[PDB]
Amino acid sequence: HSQDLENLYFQGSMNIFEMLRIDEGLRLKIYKDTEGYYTIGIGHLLTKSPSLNAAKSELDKAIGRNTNGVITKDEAEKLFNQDVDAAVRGILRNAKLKPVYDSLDAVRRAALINMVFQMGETGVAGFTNSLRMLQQKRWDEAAVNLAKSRWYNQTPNRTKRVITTFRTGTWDAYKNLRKKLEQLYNRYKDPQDENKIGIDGIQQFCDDLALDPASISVLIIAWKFRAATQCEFSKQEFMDGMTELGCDSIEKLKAQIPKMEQELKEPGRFKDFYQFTFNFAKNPGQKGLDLEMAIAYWNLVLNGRFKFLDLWNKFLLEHHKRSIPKDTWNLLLDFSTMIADDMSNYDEEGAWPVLIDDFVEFARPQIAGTKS
Ligand SMILES: CCN1C(=O)[C@@H](NC(=O)c2cccc(C(F)(F)F)c2)[C@@H](c2ccc(F)cc2)c2c(CN)nn(-c3ccccc3)c21
Repeated sequence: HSQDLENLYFQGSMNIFEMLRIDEGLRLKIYKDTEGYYTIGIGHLLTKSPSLNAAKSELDKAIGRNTNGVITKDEAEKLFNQDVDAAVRGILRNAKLKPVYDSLDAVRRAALINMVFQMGETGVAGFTNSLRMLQQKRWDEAAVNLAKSRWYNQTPNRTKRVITTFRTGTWDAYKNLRKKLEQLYNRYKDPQDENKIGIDGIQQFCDDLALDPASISVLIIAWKFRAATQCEFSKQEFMDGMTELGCDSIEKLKAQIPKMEQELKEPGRFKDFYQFTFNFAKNPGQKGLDLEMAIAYWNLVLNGRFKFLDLWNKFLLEHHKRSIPKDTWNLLLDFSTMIADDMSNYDEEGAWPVLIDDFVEFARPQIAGTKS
């Protein structure tokens, strides 16, 4: 087959795919990008359609099988290599980029392609002076001039690595990044399971970040790392998270925490965070969330946001053991958003969970007492 990766085995193991895996990140399941569009792999836009089935249909045509929205790393590289070919065709019909591209060695060509993926042909073509320095093999001067640009300020860690690639003509920046992340992961990994960071590693991680291990900030970090379950932190989660956050050090991650917290000021983002917490807290072997665990996480994430949280606690602590389903968890936030200060606007026909119907009835003695 034309796209077989065996046809690339004559190349080095380091390549443009592995470069953008480090600089942009790799997703093996369909997700929505910043614009809300279905994407997979390394930034491969599937469709602008709002239908996930439409996105899966396009993915099946491109991959050649019924993937149901999930692909392998090798499949993502085949998809990416097609995108690279198209990007190179565009570079070669661009009067401003073809001369420099033709002049560059293979490693520096990858660096230019990297730039084109990030900012497009028109963006890269604007670097007139730096492109001329590259075409004249004035590597150090090109590196200095590129560092003065807004590009550098937008994505400093990625831009530093691309500049180093232009400066040296080697993969050193990417070898060094990989080793930095591996050595940082090794500080936290479970000595009995190399594939995850265990309870002790998470504690050390929190200590290195100067965080109280019971603070909401830890859960916010888990959310940004898309962690699947509490008390575990997989190697893929750690690497994907550090990549997406643009951090190759604890110091850089520490500086990112306030930006994660600020993202929650948007109700849409807090909703995403709140709903994430359910799947994160639930035992993977269970379908629902144990009531005691639900209470613990509700108190963490809703304190100061849900005006009836204290009454909710009293209500639940008198109830029998139950498993909280995802729909009940999600609708509690909707209830908190709409409910009047005295619950006078509750709509009993609104198809709320029975748990919330019962709660409104239970809060009646308290509500009347405060009014008297
Ligand atoms: C802070 C709340 N919280 C978590 O966030 C849990 N995070 C995680 O497991 C977790 C998983 C993957 C990656 C990451 C990260 F590193 F990327 F962030 C974190 C968990 C915890 C365990 C160890 C800690 F060192 C601190 C916190 C935990 C436990 C374990 N019993 N209870 N608990 C809790 C729940 C409600 C109220 C009070 C405490 C929590």
